Amino acid sequence: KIEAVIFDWAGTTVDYGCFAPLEVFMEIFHKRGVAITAEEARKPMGLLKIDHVRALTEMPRIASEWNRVFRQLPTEADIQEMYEEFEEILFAILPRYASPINAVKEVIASLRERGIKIGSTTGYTREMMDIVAKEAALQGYKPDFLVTPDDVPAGRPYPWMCYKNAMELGVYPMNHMIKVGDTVSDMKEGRNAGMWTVGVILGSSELGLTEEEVENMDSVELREKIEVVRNRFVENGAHFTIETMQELESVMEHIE
Amino acid sequence: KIEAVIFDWAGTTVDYGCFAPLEVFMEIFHKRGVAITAEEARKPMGLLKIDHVRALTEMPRIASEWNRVFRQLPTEADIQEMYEEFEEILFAILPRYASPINAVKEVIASLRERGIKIGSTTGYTREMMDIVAKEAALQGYKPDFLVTPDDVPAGRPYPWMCYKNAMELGVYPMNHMIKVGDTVSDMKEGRNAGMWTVGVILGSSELGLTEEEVENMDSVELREKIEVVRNRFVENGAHFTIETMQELESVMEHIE
Ligand SMILES: [Mg+2]
Ligand SMILES: [Mg+2]
Repeated sequence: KIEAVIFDWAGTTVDYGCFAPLEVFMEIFHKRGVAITAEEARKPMGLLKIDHVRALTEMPRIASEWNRVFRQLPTEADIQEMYEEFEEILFAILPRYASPINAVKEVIASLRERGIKIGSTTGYTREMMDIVAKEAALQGYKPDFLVTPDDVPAGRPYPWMCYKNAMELGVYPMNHMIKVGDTVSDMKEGRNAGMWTVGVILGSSELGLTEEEVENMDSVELREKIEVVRNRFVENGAHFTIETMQELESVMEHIE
Repeated sequence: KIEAVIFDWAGTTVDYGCFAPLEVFMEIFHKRGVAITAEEARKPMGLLKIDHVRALTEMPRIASEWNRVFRQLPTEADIQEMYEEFEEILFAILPRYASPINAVKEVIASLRERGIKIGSTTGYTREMMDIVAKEAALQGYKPDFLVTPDDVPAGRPYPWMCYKNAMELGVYPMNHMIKVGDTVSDMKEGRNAGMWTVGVILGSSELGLTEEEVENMDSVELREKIEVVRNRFVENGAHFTIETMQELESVMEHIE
């Protein structure tokens, strides 16, 4: 079994902690006087950027807090406007948060050795990826194929992007594919796609941590946190959790 | 739970017995003083209309009468000339075979009442499906979505055409979908698609009869004749087999 692996981008292979979009989601909302936590603004991470914005205006607190200031819930105009602001800020600093996360490369290197194809589903737009891919390639990492919510009719909770990878790589049986990701969104996407869903933790968005505070964080603590991210993935569709790409192969191994 | 049903065209919903092509081939060869029969025409089943002429070209008996005529043996030219003097003849007589099979119209309505999105895949090229379809619609039959080998890379044996219906009808698990067909290769497409596969028999193709050797074929013979088709099916990978489109809902029911 297993003829192909499909990787999330920002959080699984590139951008540790998935930080590019973070402050921005918070920024646009703060200019309106709403203010949300780095937590909420990271719940629906995985979705098509605009959907991600739309989801933020829909959470009760946010959606309520909003009403308390404008005396009415958020309009398309608003969100549509908020996205336009997001679109240019994120677009400007997007080049930085783009270097591959410490580990992957060797793993892909290994995976391609046993003749395994590498696909790639993502939350960024086509216009965005153009960027993230060039530099990500320049730093070594060029999956065999890339899909975006533009290529298909719908965002990410749907398998749609995955199908296009399978169609492109040329692997028939949906259950001959591993889906590695770092968010709740991916879990579903993998399960809905009918694939083996693996979910990395350290570097993920879930855990949501950099380094000078993971590699410089108190044992228990961190272990206690990994343990919180691990459950979320499992209790959200996920057949296996991992603490990093090094442990991936072994999972494939066990899928026998 | 069964959410969608991908129906095949010729043999399943239109052209009872699938005779559209059978006549064209017998026709193109007739011209070139090379008489071929209904079985030794049917015999090289499925394949790409082009590579079919190719097959028929290698039928010992055909390659022998051919050489008796032109004193050579078919060439890359002849094949082309043939697959070309094929399409035009098809386009010209194809509407006579886009008449919905007695049964199917009345059944689609019933799935429709249950909220089951209707899809379909095929072998006929877009150039042809457009014709066949247009007539079919004009006669009360029109699936929610259509797909031709052209809509995707590789042809039929692969799951690509189902992955695209699913994507368009909007149904998640491939296994919340039933694929109904009238051929061996039709079963493969479903299994590979990873969806419950069903085979319809009296609509021929694998059977090869018409209403005058079915509607009037002797009992002990028709049956002895049916069982063989039912077996070829079960062998090539179908989960179920129904003598008619009617049972289809009893099966969807059994599957639940
Ligand atoms: Mg991520
Ligand atoms: Mg057929």
